[PDB]
Amino acid sequence: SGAYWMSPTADDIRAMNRMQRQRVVGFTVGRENVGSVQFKVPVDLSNINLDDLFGTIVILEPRSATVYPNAAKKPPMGKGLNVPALISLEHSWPRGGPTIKGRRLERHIERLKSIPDTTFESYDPETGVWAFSVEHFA
Repeated sequence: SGAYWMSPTADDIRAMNRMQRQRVVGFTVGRENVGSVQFKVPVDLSNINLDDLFGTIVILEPRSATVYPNAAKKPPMGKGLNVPALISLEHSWPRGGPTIKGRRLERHIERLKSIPDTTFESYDPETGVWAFSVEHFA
């Protein structure tokens, strides 16, 4: 477990004017002890309920980032939060855990690169964080 957060904060976004809230740049939803989703393009938050986002629209649990869990209420690609994003997930160690090193650790990284429907960004062997991009959440 861990606290969810967003950046810009919900209060920052509420203080934006009408043109600004339709194109929020750098929008990031994170959760302590899990990781983060950084949206890569400006997002229109004018019709999203910022008080019912965490755990409802964006769900972060260890090794699991989900955006729009209800298939009947998921906008098309390019609308809302269904847009390109950079996802960074803690706890992405080799199957044998944080102590795996050497040749197996090299192959682990190569297998992370091949995970379908992701574009590998990085793997940090010290922290166990795997980062990758997605084009959308469809």
